[PDB]
Amino acid sequence: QLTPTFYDNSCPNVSNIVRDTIVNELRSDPRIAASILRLHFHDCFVNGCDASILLDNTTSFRTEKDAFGNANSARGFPVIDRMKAAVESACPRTVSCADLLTIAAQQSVTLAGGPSWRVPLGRRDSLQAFLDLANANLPAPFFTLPQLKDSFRNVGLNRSSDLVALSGGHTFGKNQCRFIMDRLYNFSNTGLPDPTLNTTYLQTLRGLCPLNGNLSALVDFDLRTPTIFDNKYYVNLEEQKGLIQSDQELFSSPNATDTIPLVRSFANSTQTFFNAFVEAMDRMGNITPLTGTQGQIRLNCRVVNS
Ligand code: HEM
Ligand SMILES: [Ca+2]
Ligand SMILES: [Ca+2]
Repeated sequence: QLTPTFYDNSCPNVSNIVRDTIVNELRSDPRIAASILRLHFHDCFVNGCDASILLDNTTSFRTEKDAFGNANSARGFPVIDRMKAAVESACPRTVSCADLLTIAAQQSVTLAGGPSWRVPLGRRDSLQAFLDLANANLPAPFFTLPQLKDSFRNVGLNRSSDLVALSGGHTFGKNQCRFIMDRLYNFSNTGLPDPTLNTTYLQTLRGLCPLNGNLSALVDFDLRTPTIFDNKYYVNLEEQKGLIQSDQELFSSPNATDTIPLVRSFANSTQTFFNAFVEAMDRMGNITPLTGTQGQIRLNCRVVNS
């Protein structure tokens, strides 16, 4: 089983080295904390948190980086390489890329103002990447609530609290216009905007994402505090200001009888949200890990050891 003290003897300063790397990177790229948290999410939803997403192409298997949910979207890979190199220097062949990414995600959340906790450790690295599985398992912004629930259950997260709390990752970070164009101009083939999108906010978003405009333009997930990890994400939902369809459905879907009270509870109390986020994060980080002698301790996160 995974344990928070896994490296307390072999690499006691691993978390500190990871933190320093992110602090430095944040000065030039304020979006990196959000990007790293997402990388961990995308790692865990595909064969578990085994650093499979970090592998590059080989002639025998395709990289998950070319999945619909990763291509021209996932980012921060060089930053992970940097901290890995620093950790390898401090503690040679000790910390797996899977664990490194998990610590990086937690430290990113904390640095952005979120809760602080010690993540379970002991994960090992995959011997292959899973592109098809990534295309099948990563949820999409246009998913209905039942589809979102299905996606989480598919990887082992049965609880609606898992879904509502982890969706809180959208309390910061960016989103491309491409993913909300339907909500703004032609939702579900009606030629009309998504009725669950606040009309005042609709105008603002249309100005940022005009029809026939730059689909790659970026917009903030949280209009209240764009880069701070807090519970404002849920306050937005209560006012019909969730950015993407999958955000707003947590509060407005006909199937939201179970998620609405969770959204409200997290919007009403930072402590309630933070506690639920840590609980859900650790549950996601516990998805089908390779442990013991399974897999390996990858030296270069981009390639399997040889
Ligand atoms: C519930 C289903 C989810 C859907 C459909 C979804 C969808 C998306 C989409 C469409 C983007 C924008 C990508 C781009 O513009 O390139 C994104 C970004 C992001 N997501 Fe989610 N997401 C989900 C769950 C999560 C979870 C569980 C986390 C983490 C706990 C997460 C963290 C993030 C972060 C932090 C960003 C910003 C990344 C950056 O700015 O680099 N997402 N997500
Ligand atoms: Ca994985
Ligand atoms: Ca925020």
